[PDB]
Amino acid sequence: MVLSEGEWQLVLHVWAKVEADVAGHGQDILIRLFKSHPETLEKFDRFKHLKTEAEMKASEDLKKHGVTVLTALGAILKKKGHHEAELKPLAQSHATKHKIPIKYWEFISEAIIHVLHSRHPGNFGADAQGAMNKALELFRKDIAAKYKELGYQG
Ligand code: HEM
Repeated sequence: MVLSEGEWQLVLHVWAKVEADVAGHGQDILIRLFKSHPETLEKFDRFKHLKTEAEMKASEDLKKHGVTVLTALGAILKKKGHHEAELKPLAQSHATKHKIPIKYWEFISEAIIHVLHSRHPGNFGADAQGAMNKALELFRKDIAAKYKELGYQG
């Protein structure tokens, strides 16, 4: 797939607001993911023990990881489709070190959109949301193709 420049512009406009508070958004997103789909929490040996939202909010380690997650994602979105090199080490660790099924990538995609919609309704209308969804689909399908090449696909 190919996004048009207009769709990229809606994606990076919203993303510019996210970057005003990278730590805050990464924590909201990860927490939303773990509440909505608790099974994903089990893949993180580091966070496995957190039992409540309050424990998650309080974890400095979790907020650090969220900053790490959104920074890697930001650098990919800013490539506007040209993200081959950024993608490979990411797919390799998640496929063969962390053992992450493809399905969980959709789950975090869902969380991202929920959070942007709650925090940026003015900059996250129907059109901007369709653009963000297209960008994350594009991303997921490229991750899925790399999984396959790496011998995982699952
Ligand atoms: C937008 C999607 C995501 C991005 C950009 C992302 C990025 C990263 C980065 C940059 C790291 C650290 C270096 C590495 O191991 O490659 C990491 C580690 C990790 N990721 Fe992801 N991640 C994403 C989605 C996921 C998903 C869907 C899961 C699990 C449901 C996941 C599980 C993990 C685990 C288990 C670690 C290691 C945590 C630790 O340090 O103990 N990631 N992620």
